[PDB]
Amino acid sequence: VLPQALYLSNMRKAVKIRERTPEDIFKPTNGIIHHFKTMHRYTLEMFRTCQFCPQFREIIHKALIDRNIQATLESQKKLNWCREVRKLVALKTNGDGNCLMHATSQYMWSVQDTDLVLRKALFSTLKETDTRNFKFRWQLESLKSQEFVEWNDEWDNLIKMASTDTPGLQYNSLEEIHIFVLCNILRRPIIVISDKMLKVGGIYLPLHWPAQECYRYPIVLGYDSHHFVPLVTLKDSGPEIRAVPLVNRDRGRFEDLKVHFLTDPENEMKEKLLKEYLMVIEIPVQGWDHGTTHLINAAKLDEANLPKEINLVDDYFELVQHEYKKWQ
Amino acid sequence: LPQALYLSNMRKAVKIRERTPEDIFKPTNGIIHHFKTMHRYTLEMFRTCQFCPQFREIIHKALIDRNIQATLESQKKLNWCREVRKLVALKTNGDGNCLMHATSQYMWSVQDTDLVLRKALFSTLKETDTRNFKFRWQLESLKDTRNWNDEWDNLIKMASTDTPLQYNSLEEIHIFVLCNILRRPIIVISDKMLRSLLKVGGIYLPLHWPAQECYRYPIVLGYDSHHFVPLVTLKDSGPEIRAVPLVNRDRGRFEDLKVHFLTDPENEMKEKLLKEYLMVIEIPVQGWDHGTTHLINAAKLDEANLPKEINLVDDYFELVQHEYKKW
Ligand SMILES: [Cl-]
Ligand SMILES: [Cl-]
Ligand SMILES: [Cl-]
Repeated sequence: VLPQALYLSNMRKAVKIRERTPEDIFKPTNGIIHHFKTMHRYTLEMFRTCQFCPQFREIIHKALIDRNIQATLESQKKLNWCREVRKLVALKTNGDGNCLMHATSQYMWSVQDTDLVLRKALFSTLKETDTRNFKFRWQLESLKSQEFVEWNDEWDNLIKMASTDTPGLQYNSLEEIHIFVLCNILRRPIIVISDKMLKVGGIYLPLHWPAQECYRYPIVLGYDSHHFVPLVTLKDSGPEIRAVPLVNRDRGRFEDLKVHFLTDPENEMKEKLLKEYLMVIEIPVQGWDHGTTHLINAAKLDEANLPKEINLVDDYFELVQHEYKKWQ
Repeated sequence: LPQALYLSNMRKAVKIRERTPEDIFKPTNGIIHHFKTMHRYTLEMFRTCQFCPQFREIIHKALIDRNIQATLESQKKLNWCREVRKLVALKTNGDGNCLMHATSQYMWSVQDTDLVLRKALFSTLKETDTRNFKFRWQLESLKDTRNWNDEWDNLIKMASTDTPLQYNSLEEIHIFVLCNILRRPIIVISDKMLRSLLKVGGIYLPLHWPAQECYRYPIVLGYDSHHFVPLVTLKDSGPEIRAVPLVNRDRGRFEDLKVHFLTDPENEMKEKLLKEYLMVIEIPVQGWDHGTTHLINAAKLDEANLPKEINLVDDYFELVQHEYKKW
């Protein structure tokens, strides 16, 4: 009786949201990258389910939450490992090959990229524009691997992969460089939480923009088994800190998340860049010695600001509230 | 495109439903409870001739009960008048509450899935004096040994939300009480054997109110294979007019739709009574006994008035447009 999926909650409002997104894209004449004027500043949060009763939560969780990927990322200690910060939850995402965009769109707007607006914007940048600095940063990162098994064509195909052409799934899968291009279209950092953190895990900064022109709260995604999902903040979950840690525990120490595609001079000042493009806070967490506390960096996460008029989750919630009363 | 109408805006459906029980007025002097404002709303369906057949097909599988539409048209019971706007049958859940689902959709574009209408029928039957309803029903029953009290008790029991199909099926007297709860006539177009070779079909008037206190456009339902659906008017330009005939063809003559549960004096002045509660017009039709045309009575049907704010069909339409432009 609930909606089997989120979008089913108000199919009309979804269409409207989607229809607003192309119009918010500004397309510079002079080669500066096309970018969103306003909508990149939106953030969705998930509503609390604990005040409901078990058979009801199940309905909701089955309907909304990717429980397989949540359990995977949690058991490998990459997701929600830190007791001090608010819980993040994975939302179901279509796994058609366009899931990088479906998850990113959902994180901001509560809809997936089914009209291909984000997908087309990515391809657009990598074909209609020249992309010299992108290719360079990609070469630099590729050559960091201590070994090369014996690449003239590799860049051209990466551009082809971003196309909406059919490959296997409906769309070609995307890779790290596409995430970095995407964060520059959004003027917003993307942080990807995964097991290897094919190395998609880590931090993507909109370096083709001065931080002054960017939104300083990240989009947070989860990645496992070739699949992206958004990892959204669970609402009213104080007193825990609204932030995502910029390190993980690894073999008894804290290890920094990878920052992708930096030049040598940028890499030398990685901490300074992180502090410009995110809101970095230094928080205490328990040590391996129960008698020690450690300070680590974390980045503030945004508060829910997606208005009702364009929020499928609020409508989902009222559906839930109307239904719960019938169950009580 | 969504597979059913309500999947088009689940949030709005709930809003609509949440308004209904608050619109009911419960009197303390014994007068039946009834709707204050929402009984006046009427839904119209949008046209799909502006689309290509493959698309038409998807809209029609989603919205239209084509089985019942085809059955009633093939008997010349539905859409047989050349002068008049087409009516279309919408899909309705067949769970034993379909009388209420179809009535609710006709006015409000949502089904009775909170049981508001069903509960209001059972409430009137169980918790007020129903002496007049019973008397009228006895007269219709008589027009083997009968036990009136046992049978009346059973009809009240059928109205409940008790599982017996998820719910008990309802019959004529329930439609009669319902139209008095809505203060609005209900006209049922039903499947019926050819006279040459049923009883639910006909006109139910809110005779427990003066006509001046009732809405004077009817609710129109179809009935076949024990199932009710709303028959809503199709939006259109001119020149054809919005109406529903009040008689059926019967070979070379016409047969008046049954007017249910009348007392004998009322039945004597039936045409007068129909003109009080409905807007009765005369429409010329081609004759089947000799004679180019004959005038038959028909009732005017309402224009669409269900504001967008509470219209799932508008939202459905806007989805059709978006999804269409893409192809
Ligand atoms: Cl911790
Ligand atoms: Cl450890
Ligand atoms: Cl320690």
